[PDB]
Amino acid sequence: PYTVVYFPVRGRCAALRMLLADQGQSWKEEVVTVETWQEGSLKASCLYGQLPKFQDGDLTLYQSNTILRHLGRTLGLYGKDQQEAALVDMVNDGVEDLRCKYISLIYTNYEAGKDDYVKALPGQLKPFETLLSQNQGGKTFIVGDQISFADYNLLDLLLIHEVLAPGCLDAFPLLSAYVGRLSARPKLKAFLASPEYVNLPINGNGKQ
Amino acid sequence: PPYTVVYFPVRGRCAALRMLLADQGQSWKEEVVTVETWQEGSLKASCLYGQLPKFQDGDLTLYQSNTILRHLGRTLGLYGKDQQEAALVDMVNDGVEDLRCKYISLIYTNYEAGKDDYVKALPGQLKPFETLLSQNQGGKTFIVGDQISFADYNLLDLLLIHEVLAPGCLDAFPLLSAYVGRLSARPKLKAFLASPEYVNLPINGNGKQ
Ligand SMILES: N[C@@H](CCC(=O)N[C@@H](CS)C(=O)NCC(=O)O)C(=O)O
Ligand SMILES: N[C@@H](CCC(=O)N[C@@H](CS)C(=O)NCC(=O)O)C(=O)O
Ligand SMILES: O=[N+]([O-])c1ccc(SCCCCCCO)c2nonc12
Ligand SMILES: O=[N+]([O-])c1ccc(SCCCCCCO)c2nonc12
Repeated sequence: PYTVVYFPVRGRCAALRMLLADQGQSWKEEVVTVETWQEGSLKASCLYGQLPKFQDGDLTLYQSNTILRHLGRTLGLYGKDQQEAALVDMVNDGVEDLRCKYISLIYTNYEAGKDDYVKALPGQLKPFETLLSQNQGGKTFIVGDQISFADYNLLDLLLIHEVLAPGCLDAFPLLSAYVGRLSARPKLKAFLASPEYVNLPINGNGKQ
Repeated sequence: PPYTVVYFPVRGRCAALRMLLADQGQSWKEEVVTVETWQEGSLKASCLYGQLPKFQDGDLTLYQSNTILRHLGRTLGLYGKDQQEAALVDMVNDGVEDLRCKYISLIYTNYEAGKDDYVKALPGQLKPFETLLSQNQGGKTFIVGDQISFADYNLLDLLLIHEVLAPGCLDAFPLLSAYVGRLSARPKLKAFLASPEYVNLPINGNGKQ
């Protein structure tokens, strides 16, 4: 039914994989090594010359957030109504903004930039704590009282930041509890513990 | 009006959503924030991610330019005819966003030193949208399907600002060129694009374009 085409890294597929696993969906992983990519043929066929590429039957998609939104739309993980859908997008766009900064650090400026990045991190995380505080005291999900694709993306963002800056959630009780709660969902817990996840590096350059 | 746009006195990340509203004949209010007012700090501190645009739809307050686009897309029926088309609309918009981020980085962080390399790389960055047009009714309608979507307005803005940056950049892309001409000629949009409301704002906030 579903196929994920990507490099052997967590990266921009981590959240959509968590979503699929937690939702009890089956999918095929099509692994593309850097050597295979460097040949050029698959890259030339990709819409924006990049991975992930995703297949849902005869539908082929590119763009990690398009894949998330598609799964959210088709699986009912996109809020209860239009108002919640907009809030879901607002969270996801915020997650994407911080992910872009994280990626820039990892791949272009790790040694020289890490200190300033970590110093700035609390101010980058506080909006998500605020979002939780304004939704049922943070006891459920990031938007409303059902899970959305933005929860999986935010969860991944938080997990990778815990590796980059251990203790970065200690000042944020709602985010800390939210990470624990979501990570304990049975199917997700099983996936996060699986070698499929654990034995992939977070990024492609050995930095985290 | 039920809609309010809160932004700096520039086109920037509100240009597409304004084009959308104008072309759809929807009324809205502009609340202008000067750099002076912004530097005071109170509005900024109240913004979810410390940034503008801020958007109000009745008592619904939104941040994030693409969130605003998607919201208006949903509520005004500019988000495809079915679930498959909606995904394709997202795929276009995400591509537009990726290039817009590169454009913004050039404008604000590296204009003089980076422009030549950027313009050299531009055809490769525009080609995917030409490809999308070529695979949809010979490029004679919209970017996805046979009705306009929020992605059309965002793509259109992206193309317009790149024509200012790199005049003639669409000479290599007949479908994109015709597409810009066609959408820009839509009566309400044409009127808006010619109006002081649009013309008298700079594209960006630093005087570069
Ligand atoms: N906006 C894209 C970015 C994807 C991207 O940056 N792809 C990287 C891997 S995560 C890639 O394919 N790099 C190989 C290349 O550019 O040649 C998304 O969200 O999917
Ligand atoms: N991801 C945001 C980016 C918004 C953004 O970069 N805002 C700029 C203006 S376009 C800003 O508010 N800068 C002022 C500041 O950061 O203090 C969006 O798409 O709305
Ligand atoms: O999000 N990324 O920028 C990103 C994700 C995953 C990877 S894994 C390896 C991909 C292949 C290398 C790039 C093409 O020679 C990245 N390598 O460089 N940037 C990467
Ligand atoms: O998309 N942008 O990076 C962007 C948009 C609009 C503007 S307009 C002026 C905003 C005020 C900047 C704050 C100065 O203390 C930008 N100025 O710097 N980056 C800007």
